Amino acid sequence: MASRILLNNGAKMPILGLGTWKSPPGQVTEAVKVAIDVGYRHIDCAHVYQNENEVGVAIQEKLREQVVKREELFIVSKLWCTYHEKGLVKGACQKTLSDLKLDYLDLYLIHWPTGFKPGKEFFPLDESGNVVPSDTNILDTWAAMEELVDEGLVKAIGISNFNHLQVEMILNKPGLKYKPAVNQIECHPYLTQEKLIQYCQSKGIVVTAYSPLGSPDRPWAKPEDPSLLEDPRIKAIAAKHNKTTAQVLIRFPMQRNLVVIPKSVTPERIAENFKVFDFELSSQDMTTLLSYNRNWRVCALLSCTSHKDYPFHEEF
Ligand SMILES: NC(=O)c1ccc[n+]([C@@H]2O[C@H](COP(=O)([O-])OP(=O)(O)OC[C@H]3O[C@@H](n4cnc5c(N)ncnc54)[C@H](OP(=O)(O)O)[C@@H]3O)[C@@H](O)[C@H]2O)c1
Ligand SMILES: O=C(O)COc1cc(Cl)ccc1C(=O)NCc1ccc(I)cc1
Repeated sequence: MASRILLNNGAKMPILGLGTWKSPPGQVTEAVKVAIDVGYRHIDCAHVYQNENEVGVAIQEKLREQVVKREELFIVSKLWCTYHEKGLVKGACQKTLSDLKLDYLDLYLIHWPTGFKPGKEFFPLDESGNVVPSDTNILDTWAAMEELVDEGLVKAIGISNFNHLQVEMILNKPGLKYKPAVNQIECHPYLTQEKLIQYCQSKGIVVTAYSPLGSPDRPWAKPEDPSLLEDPRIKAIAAKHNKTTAQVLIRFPMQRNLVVIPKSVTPERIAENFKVFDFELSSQDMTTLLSYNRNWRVCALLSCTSHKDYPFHEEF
């Protein structure tokens, strides 16, 4: 299987990338350096992760060392919810570029479909704990994203955590100039996303699977939640293939024509997670993994559920 997938902007995107949410700032520079040394060419970033400066130090050092050329890297970041306004989008993108020490992003995503009140706080709340919305809509935010392409700041634009109706809304936007290249969504054997993936793929939108290992380090994990990495059924498939459970969990979305972005700051795991291009899951393995769906989400947040554009009320 090829290492890159063709996007609807004509560029190629590496199907395996390194995730950086929760990567501590004192560890992420080495994580990214190691990743690039062992073959990663795609890094998934976001302003809200609060570590773009440190990710950027690694990228810049590897470019300066001539380990890789800029054209060989595929750097992704995301517009946070408090920057959905027309007059804030460019500055948000530019802050990310400055922190990452780049002159362009390969892909810039609307991080969530919901706009929040601008200000210092990433999750502005009212006194009862509800997020404070902005009156921005996804269509006007999309137009602002299109301007970034036309100004040379980003090569591609896309969306993240958009449900099927929201993807459709973008595709049906009056005067749409650029289709979204990517929809980045949670996807793993407990949340298999067959409906949304089929819709996006049918429209030429590439899907990126986040939390492919079930995000065991998510800060709201409870001791009782289901655990992909410990699931004996998945362990059995891994054992049959002489691979680790994580390697199976990474190969799974690859064979569905998805991009996948496992996170690690452990050098041995960063390397392990990349060694997924030399084995194949059978069709029966794939269907078996799909069968584990339980509609379980890592990524959801009660405080945001009443926002008009909160994505997880719809079935898909
Ligand atoms: N667009 C969005 O809204 C959104 C939401 C969530 C995530 N994402 C992106 O997707 C990335 C991945 O998702 P995620 O960070 O939620 O979780 P994940 O990649 O599913 O899991 C990361 C966890 O798995 C551990 N791990 C990694 N490789 C392992 C291996 N080979 N064996 C055992 N454990 C392993 C990591 O530990 P160590 O790091 O300690 O090694 C870490 O605790 C994020 O970092 C972010 O870039 C985007
Ligand atoms: O959004 C991500 O990429 C990962 O999740 C996070 C990352 C940070 Cl750095 C802070 C908070 C979250 C989080 O709470 N995510 C769940 C979440 C769900 C719906 C909405 I609208 C907003 C957030």
